[PDB]
Amino acid sequence: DLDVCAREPIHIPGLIQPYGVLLVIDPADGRIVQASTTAADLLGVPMAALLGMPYTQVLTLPEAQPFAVDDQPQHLMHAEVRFPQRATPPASAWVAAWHLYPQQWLVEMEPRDARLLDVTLREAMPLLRSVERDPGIAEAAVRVAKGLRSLIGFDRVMIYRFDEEWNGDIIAEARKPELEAYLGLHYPASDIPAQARALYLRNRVRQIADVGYQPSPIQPTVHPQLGTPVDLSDVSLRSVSPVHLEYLANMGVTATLVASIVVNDALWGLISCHHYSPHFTNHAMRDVTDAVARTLAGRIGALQAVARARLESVLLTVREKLITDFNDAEHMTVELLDDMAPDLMDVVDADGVAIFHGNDISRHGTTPDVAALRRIRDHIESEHDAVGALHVDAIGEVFPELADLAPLAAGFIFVPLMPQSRSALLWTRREQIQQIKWAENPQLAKLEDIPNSRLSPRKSFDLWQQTVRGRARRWSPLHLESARSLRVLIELMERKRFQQDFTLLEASLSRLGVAIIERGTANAAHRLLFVNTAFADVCGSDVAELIGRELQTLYASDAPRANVELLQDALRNGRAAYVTLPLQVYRQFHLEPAHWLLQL
Ligand SMILES: */C=C\C1=C(C)C(=O)N/C1=C\C1=NC(=C\c2[nH]c(/C=C3/NC(=O)C(C=C)=C3C)c(C)c2CCC(=O)O)/C(CCC(=O)O)=C1C
Repeated sequence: DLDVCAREPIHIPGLIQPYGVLLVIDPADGRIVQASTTAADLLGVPMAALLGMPYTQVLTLPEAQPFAVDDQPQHLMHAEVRFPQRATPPASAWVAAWHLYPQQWLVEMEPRDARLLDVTLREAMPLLRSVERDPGIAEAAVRVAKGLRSLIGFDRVMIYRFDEEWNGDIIAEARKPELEAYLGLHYPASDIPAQARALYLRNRVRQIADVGYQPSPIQPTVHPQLGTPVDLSDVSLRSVSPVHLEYLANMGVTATLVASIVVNDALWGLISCHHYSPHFTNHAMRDVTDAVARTLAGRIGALQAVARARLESVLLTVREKLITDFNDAEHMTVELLDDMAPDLMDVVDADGVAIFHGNDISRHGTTPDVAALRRIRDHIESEHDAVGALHVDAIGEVFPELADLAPLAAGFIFVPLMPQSRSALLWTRREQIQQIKWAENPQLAKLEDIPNSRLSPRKSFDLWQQTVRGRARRWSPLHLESARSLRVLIELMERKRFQQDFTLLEASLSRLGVAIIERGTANAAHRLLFVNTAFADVCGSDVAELIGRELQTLYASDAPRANVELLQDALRNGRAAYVTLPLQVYRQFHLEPAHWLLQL
């Protein structure tokens, strides 16, 4: 309640959802040791008589049987269950699922079907086949929400995406026109506790048939000879926290079906179905919903793989241009930087870029004012894994003097392009509040609170807005690396500008393994000043991906060693080392001396 519920043990509630029946069985004699209150009317045997009876006397299993487990628990899927002690058979056919653990057996039973018609895999396959051919995550998510709304009959279907902090974003939505649109709403991580999140990942599909259900207590409560509560981590009939029930009741929601979106074994988000009237989702439709979630997750991870590859090639194109369009000599490395500005932003997913050249500042995306850009660099200057670049995700938390610049520079990446020079580069990101899709849902601004409520979508949207205030989406170590490797390449080219300029590079490029190595002037390290195509072919990396790299980064192969110190003493003094060692494959390293001429 209020705060303590963040660490509520929602897996041992001692209650179940009354639409089904649960039994706890002793795996050696088959005696029922514990049972839900709903077991007495279903099996037709009084609760007192039932507790201490073998399951074979009260229920019949024509299909799969329970078997003793030793190591990993086994879970038998839902199959036909009959009741021999009933005076009359039940109105609906019942189905049973087994959760077999080494010392305990759990049998959860529910009706085979709803008062609705069953949707099969065959009816779902066009949706599945379509989701697989969708061009974007947004298209795929919208298609699912609409699809799952038609297949299963839900009033609302929403797609959530979790951020790194586990905050939720309603990226897609499908609903009855009359319903309030929550698309574009974000909620804080605290709204779904870590155990709730863990169970959704574990369960795959989780339902709430009737929010206003009368909880069915597990009786006797604690195991008669072990004294432990029933762990319902795998039981789908598991009761829901009275906090969540209060949330849904305020909303008018009477049923929910939540399915996991698991991308690369991790929880990416969820599919949440909300009904405004009771809705039992049978085992067959739950299996279909599961198959729909797997397909959407499959597509996301595919579109996320294509996206990485796209970015990697864009990054390599800006590196290729930085080396080739610098060799013009009479063209500033800050001038072509201004032309590349949209690609510069893409490489680190920046909302804007500011190119510094003394007092001259050139803004490109969504960046603060020139006076605010001056303030940022000037405050950084006065302050004077391993990346040679300053970055922040919340400007006011690190530099409270610049706190008022959080709307357009909540997060930034600062790289001085020569610390000797007043030339630099500032990538910016706006605060998370700025990114709210008001356009995609004009009703969001107009979204009002539930009066008399302790919990609501309005309260949750406010809480999130409060938590992410003055903070940008965090910079990935990937995006962080790209910026340091750009600063390395820019400064290397800016050092190449005044350190022995020659036509020898053009003569070395023409001929066939060949690379020029800069000494580095007793600091940072010895880098690849220039490289040839054959050198990149033997290495495996690209000509622009290899220029700027370290000499130690070449033989990133740990296995050789032996020498290393013999190569380092020729680097630390400026002499020659004709020692052969492998790279990424065994090749000969022929170093010859300000700059070294290496070939392999
Ligand atoms: C003490 C912790 C909790 C607070 C605070 C609270 O508000 N709920 C808490 C506990 C649980 N939440 C669970 C699931 C859940 N909650 C939400 C919250 C929302 N924020 C929004 O803006 C909206 C809608 C616009 C909602 C619905 C959400 C999205 C979820 C995921 C499930 C769903 O979408 O229906 C749970 C798990 C309950 C269970 O047993 O299934 C707990 C315990």
